[PDB]
Amino acid sequence: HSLQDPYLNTLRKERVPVSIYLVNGIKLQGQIESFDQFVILLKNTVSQMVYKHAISTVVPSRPVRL
Amino acid sequence: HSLQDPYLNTLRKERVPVSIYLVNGIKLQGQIESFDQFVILLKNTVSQMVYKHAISTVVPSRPVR
Amino acid sequence: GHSLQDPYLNTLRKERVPVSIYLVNGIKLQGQIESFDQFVILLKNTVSQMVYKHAISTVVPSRPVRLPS
Amino acid sequence: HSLQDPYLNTLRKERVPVSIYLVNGIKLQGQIESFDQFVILLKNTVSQMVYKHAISTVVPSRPVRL
Amino acid sequence: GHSLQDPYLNTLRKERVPVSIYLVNGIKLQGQIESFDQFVILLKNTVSQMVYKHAISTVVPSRPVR
Amino acid sequence: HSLQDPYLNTLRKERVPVSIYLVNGIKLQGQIESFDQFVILLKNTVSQMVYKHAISTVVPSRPVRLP
Ligand SMILES: Nc1ccn([C@@H]2O[C@H](COP(=O)(O)OP(=O)(O)OP(=O)(O)O)[C@@H](O)[C@H]2O)c(=O)n1
Ligand SMILES: Nc1ccn([C@@H]2O[C@H](COP(=O)(O)OP(=O)(O)OP(=O)(O)O)[C@@H](O)[C@H]2O)c(=O)n1
Ligand SMILES: Nc1ccn([C@@H]2O[C@H](COP(=O)(O)OP(=O)(O)OP(=O)(O)O)[C@@H](O)[C@H]2O)c(=O)n1
Ligand SMILES: Nc1ccn([C@@H]2O[C@H](COP(=O)(O)OP(=O)(O)OP(=O)(O)O)[C@@H](O)[C@H]2O)c(=O)n1
Ligand SMILES: Nc1ccn([C@@H]2O[C@H](COP(=O)(O)OP(=O)(O)OP(=O)(O)O)[C@@H](O)[C@H]2O)c(=O)n1
Ligand SMILES: Nc1ccn([C@@H]2O[C@H](COP(=O)(O)OP(=O)(O)OP(=O)(O)O)[C@@H](O)[C@H]2O)c(=O)n1
Ligand SMILES: Nc1ccn([C@@H]2O[C@H](COP(=O)(O)OP(=O)(O)O)[C@@H](O)[C@H]2O)c(=O)n1
Ligand SMILES: Nc1ccn([C@@H]2O[C@H](COP(=O)(O)O)[C@@H](O)[C@H]2O)c(=O)n1
Ligand SMILES: Nc1ccn([C@@H]2O[C@H](COP(=O)(O)O)[C@@H](O)[C@H]2O)c(=O)n1
Ligand SMILES: Nc1ccn([C@@H]2O[C@H](COP(=O)(O)O)[C@@H](O)[C@H]2O)c(=O)n1
Ligand SMILES: Nc1ccn([C@@H]2O[C@H](COP(=O)(O)O)[C@@H](O)[C@H]2O)c(=O)n1
Ligand SMILES: [Cl-]
Ligand SMILES: [Cl-]
Ligand SMILES: [Mg+2]
Ligand SMILES: [Mg+2]
Ligand SMILES: [Mg+2]
Ligand SMILES: [Mg+2]
Ligand SMILES: [Mg+2]
Ligand SMILES: [Mg+2]
Ligand SMILES: [Mg+2]
Ligand SMILES: [Mg+2]
Ligand code: NA
Ligand code: NA
Ligand code: NA
Repeated sequence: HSLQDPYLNTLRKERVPVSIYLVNGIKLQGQIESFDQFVILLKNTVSQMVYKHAISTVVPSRPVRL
Repeated sequence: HSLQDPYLNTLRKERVPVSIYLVNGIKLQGQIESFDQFVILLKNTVSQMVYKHAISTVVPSRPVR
Repeated sequence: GHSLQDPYLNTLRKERVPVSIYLVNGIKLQGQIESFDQFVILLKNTVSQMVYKHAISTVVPSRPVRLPS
Repeated sequence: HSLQDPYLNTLRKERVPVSIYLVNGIKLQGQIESFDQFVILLKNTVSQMVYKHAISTVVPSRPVRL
Repeated sequence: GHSLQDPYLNTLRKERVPVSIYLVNGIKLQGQIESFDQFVILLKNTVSQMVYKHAISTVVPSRPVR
Repeated sequence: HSLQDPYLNTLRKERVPVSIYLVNGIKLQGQIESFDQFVILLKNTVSQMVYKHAISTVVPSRPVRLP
């Protein structure tokens, strides 16, 4: 988790808009509200729970630093 | 489970209708009756048992805390 | 595991409740649960078969059944 | 594996013709030559090692008893 | 693991048997197995490629092996 | 981890251009900036975090030294 956790935490704390892409090709958009080992809480209209096992890639709207 | 459990449990307790989206694009709907480490029981006619490994997202029909 | 899944499958097993088992690729199987363990479900009817749980999305009983408490 | 292991072992010992369906819908056919925790070695003109993670169902050509 | 997979892959590696590796999405990769660990297989050719076992359905040797 | 980690570390230190194929057939291109047990940070027009569980293959643009 030495990369994933600080990365997700940075996006969370700075409230960076992100896109989360799913394995079926669906694009979800919002901000990382929180996360644990297995899931990410993505906010916009409501805060939906996204299982990491379904995610292919997380792409921030702007570059960020760790 | 610091987040998954309390979130699912809040949805369960408040009886909030949800959409559960499967990794193949299928959409399920109902209320969460119960859950464990590996499954979610989704009610609305007969209950159905949904394997977490097949779920992409759980989306509440209204915001919760 | 787990605390909900096993008694639910065992209830379908013991009561011979006919079920639909949907696979991750959209295939629907139908029969009765004859047996199961941690990783597989043995499904019987027209033909008997072993189903890996990793390929299953949902199990839907033909009628309501008692849920685990 | 209380059920999986004796079931695969019986198909093996009794040379039962089986059909193996993969998660992508491909059907493989033959007989179980051997297996371990993660893979099945399938035979019949073409020997191949199949990863259990890609298998949806194993369907024998006649019922087995355990 | 394990008791079948490892000697099977190791035999293919030592004997430099050309193999076909089918991915879960139906793509076929070809080459010779250069190396492997618990999670990946390195498939040697022009450039080698690192293949994640979780993406593999079957390994199919070009010739019967033992 | 004996093969995977030094292989990615080589790609990373040497900044080798790579293609990353996802299990759904999508091809990503760039360079490996960093990685851990579960994710790879892929640098292109902007960095993106890719879960290893969604990756099928990693193919360098030129031959590299193997572990
Ligand atoms: N996490 C998600 C969200 C949506 N979708 C796909 O996108 C479609 C539509 O999603 P959405 O934009 O949320 O509109 P819906 O009102 O859910 O459309 P419908 O319920 O009629 O399917 C769904 O059927 C589903 O196939 C998906 O696969 N995964
Ligand atoms: N401590 C952990 C555990 C897992 N994960 C992420 O969550 C995914 C695993 O989620 P899970 O739902 O538990 O896995 P499965 O869907 O069962 O995948 P598999 O069958 O390959 O085990 C991993 O790929 C990893 O990306 C993580 O970030 N940190
Ligand atoms: N958990 C589920 C539910 C259904 N489906 C897919 O959605 C299709 C139709 O949904 P549904 O009406 O719930 O099932 P069926 O009774 O088979 O549909 P129909 O009677 O319209 O053929 C099914 O064929 C199945 O491929 C799925 O993949 N996973
Ligand atoms: N566990 C299963 C069972 C079936 N199917 C798909 O369902 C299709 C047709 O089902 P069925 O007729 O039962 O199997 P077939 O192989 O088509 O039998 P046959 O061609 O001899 O009629 C198969 O091609 C297979 O891809 C699947 O993907 N997973
Ligand atoms: N384990 C397997 C076996 C086959 N297939 C798919 O089935 C297709 C056709 O099967 P096959 O006749 O074996 O095609 P080839 O791979 O081209 O076989 P060959 O060139 O040796 O004739 C393959 O291309 C592949 O997409 C697959 O997805 N996974
Ligand atoms: N490990 C791989 C390699 C290929 N593909 C699929 O196969 C398609 C094309 O095959 P190929 O021609 O070999 O890939 P290209 O992207 O066109 O690269 P190149 O032609 O230079 O090999 C890709 O779009 C990709 O969807 C895949 O999913 N997994
Ligand atoms: N004790 C267990 C272990 C796994 N399982 C189920 O089996 C799935 C994992 O099976 P598997 O080991 O075949 O997974 P893959 O990594 O092969 O996809 C989990 O997602 C659970 O649904 C279970 O129900 N109880
Ligand atoms: N601690 C856990 C264990 C499993 N799970 C769910 O159950 C599934 C178990 O699959 P594995 O056996 O491969 O771990 C995961 O894919 C995940 O959806 C979870 O969400 N939290
Ligand atoms: N202890 C175990 C773990 C996995 N398995 C099998 O191996 C596959 C699981 O692969 P995962 O390694 O990715 O855990 C499944 O087909 C499962 O039935 C097993 O048969 N015994
Ligand atoms: N010890 C291990 C662990 C995993 N594996 C293979 O790797 C798969 C899981 O890899 P992932 O961690 O990438 O999901 C298993 O299903 C199995 O095919 C193995 O062959 N030996
Ligand atoms: N030791 C480890 C642990 C995880 N992994 C990667 O992280 C992913 C974790 O998902 P799973 O737990 O579902 O296997 C694996 O699919 C694999 O690609 C790895 O490559 N080596
Ligand atoms: Cl019910
Ligand atoms: Cl191909
Ligand atoms: Mg599950
Ligand atoms: Mg699993
Ligand atoms: Mg897991
Ligand atoms: Mg696994
Ligand atoms: Mg796996
Ligand atoms: Mg694994
Ligand atoms: Mg690593
Ligand atoms: Mg995986
Ligand atoms: Na598992
Ligand atoms: Na009942
Ligand atoms: Na798929």
